[PDB]
Amino acid sequence: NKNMADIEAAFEGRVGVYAINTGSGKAYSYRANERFPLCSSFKAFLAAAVLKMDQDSPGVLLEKVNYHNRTMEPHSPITEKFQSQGMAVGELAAATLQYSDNGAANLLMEKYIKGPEGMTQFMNSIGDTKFRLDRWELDLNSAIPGDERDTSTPKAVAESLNKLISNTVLDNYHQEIFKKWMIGNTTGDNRIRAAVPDGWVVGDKTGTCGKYGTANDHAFILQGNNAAPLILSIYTTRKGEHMKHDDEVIAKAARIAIENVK
Ligand SMILES: *C(=O)N1C[C@H](NOS(=O)(=O)O)CC[C@H]1C(N)=O
Repeated sequence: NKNMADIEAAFEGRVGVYAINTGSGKAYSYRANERFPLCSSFKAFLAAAVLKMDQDSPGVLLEKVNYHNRTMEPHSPITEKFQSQGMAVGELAAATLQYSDNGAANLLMEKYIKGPEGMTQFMNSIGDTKFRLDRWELDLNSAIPGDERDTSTPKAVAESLNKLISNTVLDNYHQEIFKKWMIGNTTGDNRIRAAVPDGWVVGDKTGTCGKYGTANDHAFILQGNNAAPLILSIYTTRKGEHMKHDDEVIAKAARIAIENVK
């Protein structure tokens, strides 16, 4: 528990961590360039791609999407609620990020982003050449060791998140929406957020494949007093198909990474 190698050994699996202090440049890396399953964590970038489409076509966020005749994907807490009358594109983006909504992700990749291929192209176009999304929900969650489908690296995820808040892709209006969505994420209280002092503000997106004990979290962290953000990216997976994940391992890794870049 005092260092990342000991956390990983006791977890019995693979832990990948990249953190950077965007003010000082201090970074921390542990298997930062190895591949891990994305699970739900791509959904933050999907929401950002929808924001960019609206940036490039003002009004997209208010277009309405109807899906009355759909069999809703498991883990669709918002889209199942609104099925009777549809949802605005911007609320689908908010739902897929803040609630990890699976229906919202597939709907947006069916009608706006051009499938998993289009998701990958968006990431590629901002300079992320590690990210690949290959399949739809929920098959993208298989998390098979050695399978590079639907994977990225901890460092690539961190760097892409930084790009999305550092004026390289989204204008300041759309960046602010993206950052408010991340800060309002509902699913991360037991991961990176569990490692930060009260008073710091965290915007994060989690992922939990349900296979191979695979779970992750990436975030920007605002210490306050106008400090530049910390970026943290933490991915884990294990060898056995039905092994369970462990939130506390991610939180322990977060404490180490924060200590080394703060
Ligand atoms: C994403 O990985 N998922 C969607 C949903 N949210 O859990 S999450 O916040 O950790 O991402 C349920 C688990 C998982 C899935 N089975 O799709």
